[PDB]
Amino acid sequence: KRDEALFELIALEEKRQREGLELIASENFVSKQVREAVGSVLTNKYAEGYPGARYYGGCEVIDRVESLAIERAKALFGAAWANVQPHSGSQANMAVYMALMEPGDTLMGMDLAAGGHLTHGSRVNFSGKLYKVVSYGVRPDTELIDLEEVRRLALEHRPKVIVAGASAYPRFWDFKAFREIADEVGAYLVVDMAHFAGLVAAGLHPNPLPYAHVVTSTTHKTLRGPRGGLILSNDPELGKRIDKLIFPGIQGGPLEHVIAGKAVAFFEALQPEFKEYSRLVVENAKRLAEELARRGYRIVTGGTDNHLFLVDLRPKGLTGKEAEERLDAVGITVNKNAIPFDPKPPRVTSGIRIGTPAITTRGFTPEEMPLVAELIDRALLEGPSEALREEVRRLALAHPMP
Amino acid sequence: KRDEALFELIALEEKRQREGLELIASENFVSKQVREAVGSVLTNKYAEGYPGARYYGGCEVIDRVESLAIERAKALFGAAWANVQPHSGSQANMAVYMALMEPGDTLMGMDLAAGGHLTHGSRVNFSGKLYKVVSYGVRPDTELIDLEEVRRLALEHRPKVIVAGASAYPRFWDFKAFREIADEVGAYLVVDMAHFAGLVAAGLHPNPLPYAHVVTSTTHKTLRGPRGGLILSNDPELGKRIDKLIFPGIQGGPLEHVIAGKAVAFFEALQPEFKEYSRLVVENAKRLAEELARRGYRIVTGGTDNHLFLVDLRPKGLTGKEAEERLDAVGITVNKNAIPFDPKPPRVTSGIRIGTPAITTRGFTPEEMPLVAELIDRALLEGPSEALREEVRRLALAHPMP
Repeated sequence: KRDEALFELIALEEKRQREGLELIASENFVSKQVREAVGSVLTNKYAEGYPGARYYGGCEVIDRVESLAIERAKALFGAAWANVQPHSGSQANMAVYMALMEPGDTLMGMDLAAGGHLTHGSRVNFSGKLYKVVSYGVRPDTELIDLEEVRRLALEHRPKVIVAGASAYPRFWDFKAFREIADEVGAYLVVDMAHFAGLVAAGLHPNPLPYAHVVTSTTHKTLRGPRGGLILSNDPELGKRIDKLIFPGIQGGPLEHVIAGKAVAFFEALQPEFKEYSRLVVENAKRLAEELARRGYRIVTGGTDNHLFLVDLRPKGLTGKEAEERLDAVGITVNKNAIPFDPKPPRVTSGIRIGTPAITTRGFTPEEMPLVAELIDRALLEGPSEALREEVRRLALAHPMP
Repeated sequence: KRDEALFELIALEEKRQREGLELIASENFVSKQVREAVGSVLTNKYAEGYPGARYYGGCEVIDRVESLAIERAKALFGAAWANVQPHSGSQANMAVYMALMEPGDTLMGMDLAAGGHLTHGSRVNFSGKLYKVVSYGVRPDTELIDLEEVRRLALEHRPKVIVAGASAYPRFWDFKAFREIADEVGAYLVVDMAHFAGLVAAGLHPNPLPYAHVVTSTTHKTLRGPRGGLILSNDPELGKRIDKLIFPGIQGGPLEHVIAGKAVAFFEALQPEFKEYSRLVVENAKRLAEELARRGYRIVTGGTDNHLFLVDLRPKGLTGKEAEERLDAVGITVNKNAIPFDPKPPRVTSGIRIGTPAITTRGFTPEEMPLVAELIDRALLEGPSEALREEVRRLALAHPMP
């Protein structure tokens, strides 16, 4: 019997995605072929271990699939080693941490409020429970990272691992300087590029590979691949260590169907069209931030060098939570986001984060940004209304989905 | 541009799957509809949090999907709470351990050599790295667990958590006795039913729900669902604590397309036809074990109560490694497995584990087991040959895949 109830819900989700403007910076739309690989029969095989060295037999074909994913990732980012088995960006980070540190060791990451990710030291996350955390933020004036403050904290606290990368920082990172700092205290530099991995692949963001000891990322988000994790490094000896922490350390059987999707995504990212897409992502972001600033909205750091930006809603008397609900009401999805030195708690926040990867995949162009800016503005000042919901629907329906 | 190279491999794996006999106990073949859900657009949504309390907007449909998987899991297993977000059986176990213990605490699990799983205390796994481990096994004379030995160890070591369940144990578990031992020393009882979850759902195996504090499982294996984890309990208060460990504790965004596939798998398991399939799984295992015994092999414990059984190859002078290779050469996949107090090292062993869930899904019935038993015996005694490989291929092809 077909589970009609379940598939009807899936059909409702396809409609919502099609009829709305997804502006959540960590979302994107995967291609049909990525979905074909993920929904393949590769899910029927337990391939514990690594190519050429599996626990069980019958993996001759799976080994070639995983290997291709491995080699493509290396070629894409210019790495000497890769591990494509992490179930998620969180499991990727978990494995690296456990391979380089012992519980109790000091880990240094970006403050969640300043833009860091949950896995960079939050007390409610495994990162802050097992390790002693030290956090760096941004300057109160420019809202940019101050490398001398980072250096100071590093010399004072002497972390075993320093993490660069974030989920809500709109500017470029100086990986060379971060490595220098790490070298001064004998720490490992781990760069979590999950957010900007796609921009690095396209050459539109500084590559961390030559400076970091280890690099982690998701395969989804700007890279536009299936939901999952990835780990890279220019040091294969360190790589062997980390392979052990993924398996048998923290995971069991890998999701080979997903890994086949990663191979496909790396294949797509290697095509000239991917660079053109990424360029538009950035152009769309800058232009959208600009159109919103022209309307009286304050953009954190004043702009962006990447795919996302943060809007400070304090001047407009709106909490991030309220903005998110009003926009969601008309088919515009974002997520409330704490801003640097946010007076309000994390459950409320004072701002919202916006990203363009998703709508750029749907063919939105910089010339359309003024229209998107208008709808967002109206939704925040005038609140939700049927006519506004319709205007959003028509705009979205005019752009196809992959 | 289609990734031809990758898709050519997928087609080769499908062929491999069609033309062989899969006897690895942890394997199965998912339905087309399970794959359709896993390959859906639900992968595009970021949905950190739980239904009604998410960290992003636009989750209204996703919440219905996840609630549906949760409610069907509760109805299927007779539970008060469920968490459907674990990426795998391993992350399900990790979340529970971290919710109940602090690093340094003592965990009691089944010795790997006796049938336990890597996550039940292995030194190379997070379980044996974060916690102190005490293991229990089987008796050399009964080849079964000794509840008196378990109790003695529990009183002597006072573990904070005792895990029941294993990956290669062919007999029923006395969950009541385990809970008594756990209460006597003040420990939590965790039952990992990953291997036999399908049988529990079909009511052919004692249900651990009323006796354990928490139950973990995989959604694949006997349950025949997509690869992923699951957590259940009769205690909602304990559940709430565990929900926090899954997120923001150890995971980030959930794989909602996989959760949809889980909901589908639960729907399939709630149908009477699933009880018939499971009944056949057990009859096939019992019958196959008898046919092999009749041909000169000894069955550990003398038989089986579930979907798997261990073959003692000593009567024929073979090691599990040799048997593994000879069988793999004619298209029959099994895995070596140590027998109780094996006279051979762990990388060699004197036995193999065999499971029928996969071939049963392919339509094999008890009357055909004698034939399967003959092919296995010929392969082990005559060794690989083209004529035998062809006979396996044809038999396999005569039994379609879902």
